[PDB]
Order: sequence, then C-alpha cells, then structure tokens
Amino acid sequence: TTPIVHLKGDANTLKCLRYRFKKHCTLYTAVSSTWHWTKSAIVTLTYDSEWQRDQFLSQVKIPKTITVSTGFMS
Amino acid sequence: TTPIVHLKGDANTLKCLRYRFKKHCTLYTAVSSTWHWTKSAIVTLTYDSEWQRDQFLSQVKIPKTITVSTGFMS
Repeated sequence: TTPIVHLKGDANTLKCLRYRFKKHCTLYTAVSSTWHWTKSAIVTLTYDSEWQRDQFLSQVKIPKTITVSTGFMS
Repeated sequence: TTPIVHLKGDANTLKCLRYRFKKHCTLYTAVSSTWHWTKSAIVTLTYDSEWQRDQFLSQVKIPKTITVSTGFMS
C-alpha cells in the first residue's frame, strides 16, 4: 500500500539527514523520530508512491555508512 | 523479506503492550522503542516469517484502540 524506507545507522548522522531532508519536504509523506530495537539507530520514511520514493532517493545524498532498506506497509 | 507490524496509538498503551509482549518473546524477532512522525505513537515489530507474525497476533490481545498494520521490509 504505502512504500516505506528505513535508514539505519548513527543517530547523529540520521539527525543530520532529517535536517537535510527538510530541503526536499515534498519528496516524502512523513519522516519519523529516531528509534531503535528495544545498537544502531533507525528512521522511517513514508511515501505517496514508489515513484516519489525513488525521486527522493535520487535527490538526497545518503552516506555509505547509512543502510537504506525499502519495504511497504498497508 | 522480513514481515513487520506497526502498532499505532496511545504511547502508554504501547508501553503496556511491550511489557505484555515480553511474555511471548519467542513470537517475534524484535520490538522497537516508541516513535512518532516528526500525533499518535508507533511501535514496530519484526518477525522471522509470516507464520510467526500470525502466531504472535493470534496469541497477544491487542486493544481495539490500537491500530495494527502489516507490511514487509527487505
């Protein structure tokens, strides 16, 4: 239903990314606060479509030290 | 790849659920800290398979006030 992305890594790095993502606020529906399994930190992003998700990923520069995983929700 | 679930609602309710979930720790791979879009609160759970996800949902009692959504990650 809804395409999602998980960005996993350094909490500080994720905080910087969320800051940078504000420059492309129309490229995603929502971005979460930083969470963890309870270790690395994780941020979840939701999108309006697979196209928007790819437009977002094609425009934002994500460090190689951050793991990008894609998925879908209902 | 990996089946996931999002439990959305009252942070206090989610905290109680995480406490109760510890009684069925083998029914899930991991459960997250409570996060939010940045409003309701959300907890993410990951599983080893669709079967485990259903075994988990068939055993835990989740309040009707909590929205349960399913999805998958890579």
